[PDB]
Amino acid sequence: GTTLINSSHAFEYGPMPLVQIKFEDTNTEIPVSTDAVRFGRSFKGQLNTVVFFRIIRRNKDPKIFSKELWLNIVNIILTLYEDLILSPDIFPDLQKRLKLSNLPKPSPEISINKSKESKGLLSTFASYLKGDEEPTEEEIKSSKKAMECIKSSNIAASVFGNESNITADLIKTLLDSAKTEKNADNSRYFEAELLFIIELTIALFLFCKEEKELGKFILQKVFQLSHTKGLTKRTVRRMLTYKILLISLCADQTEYLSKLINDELLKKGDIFTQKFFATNQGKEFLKRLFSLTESEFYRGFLLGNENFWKFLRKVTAMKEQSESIFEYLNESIKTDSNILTNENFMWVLGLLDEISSMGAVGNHWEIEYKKLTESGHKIDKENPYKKSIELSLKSIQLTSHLLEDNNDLRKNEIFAIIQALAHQCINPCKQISEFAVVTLEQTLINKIEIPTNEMESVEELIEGGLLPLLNSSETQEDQKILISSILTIISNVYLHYLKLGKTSNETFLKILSIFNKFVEDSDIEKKLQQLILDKKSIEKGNGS
Repeated sequence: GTTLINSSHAFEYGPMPLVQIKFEDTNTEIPVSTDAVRFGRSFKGQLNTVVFFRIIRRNKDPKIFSKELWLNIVNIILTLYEDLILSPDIFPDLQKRLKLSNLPKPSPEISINKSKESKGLLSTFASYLKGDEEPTEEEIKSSKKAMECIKSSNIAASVFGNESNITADLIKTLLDSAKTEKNADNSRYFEAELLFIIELTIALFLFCKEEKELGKFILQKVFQLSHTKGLTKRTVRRMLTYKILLISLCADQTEYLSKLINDELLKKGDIFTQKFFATNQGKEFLKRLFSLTESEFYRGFLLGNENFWKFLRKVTAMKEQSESIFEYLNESIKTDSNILTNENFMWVLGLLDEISSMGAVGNHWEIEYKKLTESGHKIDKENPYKKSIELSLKSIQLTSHLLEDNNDLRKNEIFAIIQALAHQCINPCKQISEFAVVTLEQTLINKIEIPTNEMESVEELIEGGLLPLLNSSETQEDQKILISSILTIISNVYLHYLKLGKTSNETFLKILSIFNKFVEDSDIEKKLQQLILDKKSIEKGNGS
């Protein structure tokens, strides 16, 4: 009897299509629809609605409800939604907890703006103007009364703001009432209603988290509704945020997360574009994913996936997000230090190398830097990529520290760390290169154990470190600085580890062989003679 929900049961079939008038006096919008006008001309319907929602509000029994009653409540709520009466923003707290903002309002049909609020009668006739059908001001009066009656009712608090009506039946019927077809009749509120239903059902699930089966069902429904076609981009974005939230709330849904990562994040494209991950919302999405890296259940899968790390490499190439990725990585390494599993090393080291390779923009600034310094002039705003340069330095420091706190390496990761430090040592940036050589020297002299069963021969250390780098010196003029740094590090490491006694003169023999490989140009030869004098000095010193 609420004259809003009905069933399929004059000479013109015209159902009076929906039109909206927004006026100009203040900011007040009035929808005019067939359901709206029928509600405006039915006092009995107004009484029925107010009493029905009062009864729903007071009813302190979840079990005494029926399935048909739940369906009727949902249908009334949805009908008020589609008539532009019920405010779509039902749960502002959930939107603020995430970083979404003001669910897409169900758009009206063909709309007419009424600048003047007054009566009609003999006016605006025989002088062009007009033309639209438009409400006859009685429909306008009725629609105003309809909005007033609905606001006098407290639908939002009556149904959801009860804390006892929110049981599995409500979420189930809300999901089952969703629409999966874009009919021409309901084209104006398809995506909006999808988002509204998803958000409201997720909020109601938040109110009752200790229902595992309901969680699985709601996740399945959300995924099925998301994989549909003909959805605008913003709908896909919001549903992505909702999907990651639901995955976080549940306990063991590894397959769904795999589907999310692979299908949505890696393959979509042109949707998860550059700007999407910098909109205050992509940051929330990424923070949710990284927090999901720390959980009782979603740990082992998120470690050994290689598609998670492929996506991490994709998002760490983005200029703005690099600092956030580095902060997450650094916190994970410092706090528990268990993110580095037995097989995770190459991926995380790749992420570190990517965040340390900002020497591109470093030398981009350095171009004009050297252009103005080679002249007798002055530059004040220095290192426009100062954030990027400091990030690269912190990444190299993170690698240096990463060579520690494990103590059970396989020497493959040792070679990898040394190679990564060298590869950054090739970098154009002067500060980056200097930090790389300094930290590589420090790590080599006081961070790798010499007489360990893992690696008990410094020859292999040198030959998996500097030797592989110098074997690829085919960069023409760029080889001179790289070789000078390589040999300088070699000499320093050789001296430092000789000063601590030790044995295996094959170390000396191999270093001599490397020097012979670079014996040309005689500058390396004089360096060899100098370190030979240093060798004699160390001989005397260790003797006495």
